[PDB]
Amino acid sequence: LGTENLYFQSMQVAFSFILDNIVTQKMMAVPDSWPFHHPVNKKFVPDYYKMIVNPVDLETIRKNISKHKYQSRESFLDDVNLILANSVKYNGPESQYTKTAQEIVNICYQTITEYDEHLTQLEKDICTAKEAALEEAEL
Ligand SMILES: CCOC(=O)Nc1cc(-c2ccc(C)c(NS(C)(=O)=O)c2)nn2c(C)nnc12
Repeated sequence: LGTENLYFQSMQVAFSFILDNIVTQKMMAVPDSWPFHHPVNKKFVPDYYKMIVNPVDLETIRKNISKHKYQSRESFLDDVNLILANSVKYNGPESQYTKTAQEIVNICYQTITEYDEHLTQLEKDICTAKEAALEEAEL
């Protein structure tokens, strides 16, 4: 009956959905983030792709997510971290581009963090319950 696939596919779907929501609801809502919503346009930044080796932006990350490219937390956080890392490399730490990439990276970390609080707590509750029941038939 392919339970095992269905369970994994199902986990994929919920994950992508979560990632898609952090991107559009979080990272794209940072004020002054417009420039991070799309790939850096050569016509307005002709040096960009001479200095930047692995470029990324929030729209390309949405596309990846829509195609289930990110199968772990770390794979996703690798592309997110490039947002800040490419801004420091191209602009340095003093720039508004760097201040804004920082806000964007920040809220993705805060959001994934608070999520995991919630999971690891639900999980501990599940284990209490499981202990409790086993403790009751013994009595
Ligand atoms: C100060 C000297 O440094 C830089 O030029 N910095 C950067 C400049 C721009 C940038 C400019 C102009 C426009 C119109 C856009 N929008 S688009 C259509 O290219 O997506 C983006 N992005 N950017 C990003 C990301 N990271 N750094 C920069």
